[PDB]
Amino acid sequence: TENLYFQSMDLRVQELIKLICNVQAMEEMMMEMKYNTKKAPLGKLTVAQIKAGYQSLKKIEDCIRAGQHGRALMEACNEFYTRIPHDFGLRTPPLIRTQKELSEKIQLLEALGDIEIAIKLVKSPEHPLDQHYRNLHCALRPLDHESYEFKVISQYLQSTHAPTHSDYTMTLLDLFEVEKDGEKEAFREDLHNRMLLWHGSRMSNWVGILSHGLRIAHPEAPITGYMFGKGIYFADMSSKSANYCFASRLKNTGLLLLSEVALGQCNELLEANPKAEGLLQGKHSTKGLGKMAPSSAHFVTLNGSTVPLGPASDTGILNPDGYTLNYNEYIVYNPNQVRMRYLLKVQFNF
Ligand SMILES: C[C@]1(c2nc3cccc(C(N)=O)c3[nH]2)CCCN1
Repeated sequence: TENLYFQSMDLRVQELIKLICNVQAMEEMMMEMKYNTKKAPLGKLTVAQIKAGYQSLKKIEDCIRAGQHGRALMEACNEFYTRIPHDFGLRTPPLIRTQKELSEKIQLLEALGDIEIAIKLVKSPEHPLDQHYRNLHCALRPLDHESYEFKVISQYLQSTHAPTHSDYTMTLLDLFEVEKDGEKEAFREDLHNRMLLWHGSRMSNWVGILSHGLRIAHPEAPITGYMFGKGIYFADMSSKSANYCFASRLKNTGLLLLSEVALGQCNELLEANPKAEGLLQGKHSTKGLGKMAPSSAHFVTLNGSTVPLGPASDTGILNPDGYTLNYNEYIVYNPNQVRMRYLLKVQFNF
């Protein structure tokens, strides 16, 4: 009954904060991604250096697009590796020549960007954990495991776990309601087709996401890193987003975010187009159409947002040209179409 006297941060919030603010975990995560933390300590990384990294990736993009492989491309990849040091040990540093390889470097810089944010943020009479939490300017309130909200979100979590993501299952360890300063008032409440949708991210990135909100891509990032342009990406299948947690048997605790997304009218597309944003022409979002999705007969709503409970079934969508997405994804291009609402602490069972 100590809390009636002294009013502490709930233990579950303390443990969350300890988890996402762990700078050692960030160092290990970047070393796994082949970033050379010894040559370029994360503490000294600046926004300008990351920006310069993106500009080198753009030079690489120019080269890939022109089919170049000689001097221009070598010069570009060397420049990139000079600006964003990597550790390939004794192995030839690899060329960056495909969309997937470009995207991986982009995700490395996205992580570096959120790390730069976190290290600044975690720098009195106040306990370090109270200080970190305050500095997020984002309320996080644990929810009761016997609440209605917990039940619906566990159902959404399990029932939208996709059949082709069978290398793990997920256990919901804890649940927090998220109220980020400003989002309620900015949100596009007027738009129809408001859905509660998934976003996953690496564990290094949550200090940045909670303190700044979900953001569109850096303006200097190569556009070809982004399947449907520089928007904020969401899934209706929990495991499509959870894959982007990059959890593993070694590090099997990750987080998953649910947000209210004001989709309005969707421009529906069957295959990648990085210039998708320019195709909106008055519509409000992009939907990449998948072969399998939850169907409306099973939907429920939670506080005005449609919750697309599974199981997934065939959508009857095939592309007669080539590749079709396995599952849907949704893209909005203004943060005011996003209101963060829940954060799940997830145990991944490999
Ligand atoms: C490749 C990329 C990405 N695509 C997604 C599609 C559905 C969900 C997510 C998510 N993170 O939950 C996605 N993330 C592009 C933007 C950042 N990473």
